[PDB]
Amino acid sequence: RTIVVTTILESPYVMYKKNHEQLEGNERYEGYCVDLAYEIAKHVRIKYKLSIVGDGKYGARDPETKIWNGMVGELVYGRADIAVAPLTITLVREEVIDFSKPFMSLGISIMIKKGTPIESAEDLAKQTEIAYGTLDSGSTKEFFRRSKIAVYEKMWSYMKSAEPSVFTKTTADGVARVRKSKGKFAFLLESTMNEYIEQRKPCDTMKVGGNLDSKGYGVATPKGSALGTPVNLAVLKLSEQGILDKLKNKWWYDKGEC
Ligand SMILES: N[C@@H](CCC(=O)O)C(=O)O
Ligand SMILES: [Zn+2]
Repeated sequence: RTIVVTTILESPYVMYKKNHEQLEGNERYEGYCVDLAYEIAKHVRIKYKLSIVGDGKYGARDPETKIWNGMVGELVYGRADIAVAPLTITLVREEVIDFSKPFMSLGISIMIKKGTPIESAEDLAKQTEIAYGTLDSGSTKEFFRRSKIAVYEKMWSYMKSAEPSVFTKTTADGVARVRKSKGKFAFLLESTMNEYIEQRKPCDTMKVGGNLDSKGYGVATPKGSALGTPVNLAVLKLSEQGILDKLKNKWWYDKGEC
């Protein structure tokens, strides 16, 4: 009866509450997706348990083993019933799991340490003094790997062979690297994460230029799952009732600091 909700520790979607070590189950976490899961469960009328994905990855298929990892994998192999996280709706994922309509709209963006002489993707691509990377094994890395647009093809060419590696295991590592590189490192991440970090102390980063693409995050369920329909309708109702807007403001700006 209790459905398993796989998710990921990514701020401000899912974070450990101040005194998580003193708590258990769902009470250990807080964040946009923790609230979203609560609201969805309320409309779908289900009991659930949040589960942080073991490998801490979003989801990608190994070209060799063909095995899916991350949250996508938890769904594909039946270990999770639903995924409530900033999981990007992509073609390859849509082929193996189901997605609700978007609960958040975003695009790939550029994060720089304030003062960095960069204003666009073209600016990064035409130079090598400033290094740049992305989260490893996510939709952003795939974007550059698959792009047929000149400027992005140039960027992938650089990152693909960059040494040391410019692909971080977590968004947090990417941000830390930007903050510690004195402006010699820029990070490619989704606007949502970018906008959030920009509102947090030391307030030393900022999003520059427009987004590289336009897409969205969706709540995922195993392909053909009976929860897909109810979850989709729940997402649309939350959207139309302004709750998604309320949650975004709550976790991004109301708790602003810059
Ligand atoms: N939202 C992305 C992860 C973040 C990123 O790749 O920038 C995904 O679902 O893979
Ligand atoms: Zn702790």
